[PDB]
Amino acid sequence: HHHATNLRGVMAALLTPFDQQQALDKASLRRLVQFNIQQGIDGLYVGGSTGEAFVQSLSEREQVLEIVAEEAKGKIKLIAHVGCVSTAESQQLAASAKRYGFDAVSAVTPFYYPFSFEEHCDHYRAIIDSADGLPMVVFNIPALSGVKLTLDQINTLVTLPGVGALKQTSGDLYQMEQIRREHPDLVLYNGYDNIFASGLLAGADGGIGSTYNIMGWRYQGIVKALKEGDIQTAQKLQTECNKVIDLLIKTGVFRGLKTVLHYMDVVSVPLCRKPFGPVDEKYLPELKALAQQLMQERG
Amino acid sequence: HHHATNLRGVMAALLTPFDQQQALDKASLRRLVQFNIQQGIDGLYVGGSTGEAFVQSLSEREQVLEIVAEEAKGKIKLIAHVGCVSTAESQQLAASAKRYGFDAVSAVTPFYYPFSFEEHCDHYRAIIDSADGLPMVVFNIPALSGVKLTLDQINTLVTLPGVGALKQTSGDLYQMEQIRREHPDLVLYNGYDNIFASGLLAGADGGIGSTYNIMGWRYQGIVKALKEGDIQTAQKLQTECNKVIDLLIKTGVFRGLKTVLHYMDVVSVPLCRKPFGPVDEKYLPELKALAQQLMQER
Amino acid sequence: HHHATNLRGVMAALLTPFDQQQALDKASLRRLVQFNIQQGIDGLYVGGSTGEAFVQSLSEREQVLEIVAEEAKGKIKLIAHVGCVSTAESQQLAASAKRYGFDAVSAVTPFYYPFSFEEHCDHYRAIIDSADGLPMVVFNIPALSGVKLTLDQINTLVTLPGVGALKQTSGDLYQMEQIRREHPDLVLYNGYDNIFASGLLAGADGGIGSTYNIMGWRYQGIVKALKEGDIQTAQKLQTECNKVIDLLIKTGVFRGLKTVLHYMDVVSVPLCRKPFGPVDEKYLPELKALAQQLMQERG
Amino acid sequence: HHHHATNLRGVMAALLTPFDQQQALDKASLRRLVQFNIQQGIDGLYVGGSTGEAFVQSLSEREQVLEIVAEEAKGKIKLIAHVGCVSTAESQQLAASAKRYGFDAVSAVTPFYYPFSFEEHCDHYRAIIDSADGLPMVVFNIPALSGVKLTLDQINTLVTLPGVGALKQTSGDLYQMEQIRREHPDLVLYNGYDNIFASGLLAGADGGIGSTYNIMGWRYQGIVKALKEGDIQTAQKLQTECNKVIDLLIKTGVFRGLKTVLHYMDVVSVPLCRKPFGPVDEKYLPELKALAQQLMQERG
Ligand code: NA
Repeated sequence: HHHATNLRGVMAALLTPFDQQQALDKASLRRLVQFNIQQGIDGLYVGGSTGEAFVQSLSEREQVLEIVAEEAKGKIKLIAHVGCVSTAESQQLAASAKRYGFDAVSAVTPFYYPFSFEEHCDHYRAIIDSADGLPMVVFNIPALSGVKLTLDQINTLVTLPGVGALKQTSGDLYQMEQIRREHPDLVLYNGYDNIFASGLLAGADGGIGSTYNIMGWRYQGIVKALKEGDIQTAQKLQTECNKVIDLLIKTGVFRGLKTVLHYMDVVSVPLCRKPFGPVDEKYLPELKALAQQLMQERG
Repeated sequence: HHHATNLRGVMAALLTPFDQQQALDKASLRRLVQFNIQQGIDGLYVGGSTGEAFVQSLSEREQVLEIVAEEAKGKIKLIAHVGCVSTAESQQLAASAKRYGFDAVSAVTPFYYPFSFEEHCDHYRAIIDSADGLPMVVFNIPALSGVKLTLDQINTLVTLPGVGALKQTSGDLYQMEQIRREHPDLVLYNGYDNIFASGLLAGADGGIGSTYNIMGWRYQGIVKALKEGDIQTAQKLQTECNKVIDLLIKTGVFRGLKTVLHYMDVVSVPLCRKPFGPVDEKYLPELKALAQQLMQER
Repeated sequence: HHHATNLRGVMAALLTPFDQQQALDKASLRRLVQFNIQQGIDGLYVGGSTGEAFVQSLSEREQVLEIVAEEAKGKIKLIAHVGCVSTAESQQLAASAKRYGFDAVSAVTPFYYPFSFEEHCDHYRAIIDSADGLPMVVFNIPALSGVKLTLDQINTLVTLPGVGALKQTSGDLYQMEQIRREHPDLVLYNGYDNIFASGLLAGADGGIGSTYNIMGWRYQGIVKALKEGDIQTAQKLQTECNKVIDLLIKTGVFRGLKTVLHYMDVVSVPLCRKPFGPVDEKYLPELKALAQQLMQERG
Repeated sequence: HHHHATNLRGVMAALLTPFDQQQALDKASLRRLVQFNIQQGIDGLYVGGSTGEAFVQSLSEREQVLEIVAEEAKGKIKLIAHVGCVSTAESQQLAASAKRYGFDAVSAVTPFYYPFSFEEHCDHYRAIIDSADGLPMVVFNIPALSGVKLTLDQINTLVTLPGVGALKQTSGDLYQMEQIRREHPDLVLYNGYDNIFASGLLAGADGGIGSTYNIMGWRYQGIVKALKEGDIQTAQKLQTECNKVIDLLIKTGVFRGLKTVLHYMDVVSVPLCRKPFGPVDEKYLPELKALAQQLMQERG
């Protein structure tokens, strides 16, 4: 796990902007990439859950990977989420990620159909081979995937040849500590933004998160505060993050984030893809106020 | 609901054969369609959960819909499962099902991302529009979808304009009865094969199932027995179906089914798509013996 | 199992009447026992889930067992639910059931604290020892107990020396069929009233149910109709039972039943014990109308 | 009411109830365990809780235990009586008894088994509060065992009932932990899962109630201090040592493993839980004895 240590840090789970006809909005994607770099983010996690991967075609997901690499390769770290239910499809996205010069690939535990643990392990093996050298970030998100891995099973996955990190989207901070205890050198990303400070204390050494797109500097502020033993500042920043998260949960998180970014002059049209609907108009005053607040706070 | 009455019956959830390279095996697909037609199956449900929809592209799903319509249109009923997480993707497949002359379309409640009930309704409304006259079969499968609709929510969905049926893959036979009581004319498909008899008694007036591919006549036999008041034959047949289902659950259902069909000379290569693995070789004798038993029985 | 064949039938899960002071109402208990007998019920299952076992003391449960045996021993079948979380408490009730001349005992899988399967097995063995020759009815109710028995585990429990039946309060009618297939002679009570007809069809040979207190003849009617191949009449009866169950679920089932029984001049005070509250007054007209309908139907 | 109950803040051991081989109460070992806890420097004891095997005891047994603990500890450390039963009337009896014995507060688990409406839960707590005759109520939320899943809104209503001065939050949802602190700045908020104690405090907990505090309470104390002084590394090291122990205890069964460690520490005569809990698998006894030896050495 030592080789992949340059993957440690705070990485935004990049949103995929759409135009009014729900096609990819390439100009807004480019601006959002640049907006994240200018915030001082360590990297981008592209085509993930937050990226609305599972309502895009492989072709569209590739177009997005290619554009992000064009804008950001060499400036920040780049992780391509290549995960599909199909292994073969995941491998195609892995090969493309390699071609575009990504630093690493990532795959959600394949979902919908129940698979045996061995079948999961072979899935990751195959994607790792297609990534042809790019390390794998295993992506565990039980609340959405329906896949319920034991600690022993997680231990096996994260020690597969070519695995360099775990994106742990789980609120179980006992397990977060257990994972850190077993794997002292493992890059371990906290996946739920609303427990970030507590996840770091448990053992996570960074994070990948949707809300980083609009306030990534706060999460970097929590990392700094904890490393300096400034517990009060860490808690205060986490409380501010959670105030925002409360609102985003009310509005719908991806579309709420897109709407803030629209008022921040980044995203032209803040729609998610159907069957996601639009933000309820009653929330616009609150979201506008948040965009104003954050713009004044700055990166 | 009354207008869609012609959709009532016992429809097999068609498996999608693949070749050794995991591409679509079009020859085996054609054989399976005809194999089903010969069993006296009322129709086919194509590109569903059982058809491994969610490890195929839209193009692959379209190729399958087209071939099945070539083989079966006019002979039996054809339902196209067009469901995707994306609404726009589902609409493309609905349009394609319309072009190929399917009798109906169907969509699973979109999964993975949580969607509000209103969002689910709009999803079905959009797919219905794109189906341009083909009635919609709402597909409820909470165990896999993660979508847990209330009875009131189900009632709203199945009364949207253009909805002609519910595929109810739920083991809750109280809810099955409540649906039937609220919608006396609704075509109501029992989705779990291992409770088919109890499902019909509860209110289903037909079924859609994976195991119908190898023993569909047994389920038609349950419908017949229950209509005749012959409880003991119905129970005997269900018990027999469940003996097979016990085995298929051990082997893995889709791949075990394909393996039985392989031993019946229908499916050339009995593989599911990765990340599904192969059948454990220890089960092959049992699957071979089952193939023999069923061909003899037919 | 073949020796317990005399336990086969449609048994009301007897409600435990209380007064406005929350005390046992022993006069209403006797009256309810006689009411069940007069309606032609096959037997009673006493101090169960429906009997509000888990808000009574062992002494109270014993007093209720004693009175039911006085009122009904030798006239109908009597099953004592002796189950508690504690094995020793369960054993005291089992010994008392034996003393009062019950025909069998029953125990819910002990709940709240997680116990190993072996611990559940030993629990049933100890209670069976104390029952001193009364057969055990294993009581599986996963929705409330939180105990999630596999088919293999159920097979082991129901083949313990001294088990003569399973009360299966589960909506999984594949499992119901599987149990019947594995145990051809086992007395198998359907526990969810709203799927009774379907449960019999899957392989149950009787039932234990709360609603049998007000309309047990309907469930008897379903068993008869299915035996005679009159599917239509079995369905019609199940539908009428479910119309009633819909209402009872709206009002609260045990208190709704007690309220119907109050309007039938059987139960003096239709209260359950705290923390159960009273029936919402808005529902009283429907429950009175239901009582009047059922009195008209039974004659 | 929250500000009033500030004196209840701290690290409180969830007291085990010792039994003998005939499954009777072991009152001598109970007194020993109380005195053992006081000698460790625990802030207080939570008596007759989930850890205390409340739900396999009678009301009389539970009262006997409450009375003895008060005799041994009243005035020396804080005393919280867990009086919760499924039955409201039963819980009230225990509440009245806790008041007679001079406990500092009562507590009740959300009543379980039978589904109750939120209004019914509220009335249950109101009734017990009335019977506590002035003792603050500590609401006890443990969704994993109770099956009661309260919304945040519902929790906010419960913790602001007249008479409520604390929440024992046995939940691993540290977003909810933070939300509760944000809504109720003065609420006494006990972290309930020992294996996330440090992270729970960071999220907003201001103390805890825990089973493992019986054998290594000083570590949890040490975590509170380390965090207060901005020493993250010691807090993490302490939590890690705690989780190494908790790993073992989960393997062995937690209550019986803790009792077995206490038996090897010469505190508890017979390390049995009540049936249907079985004994510790004998293959684990070497590990539990070694653990006891380690902790004795660590505490001197
Ligand atoms: Na209707």
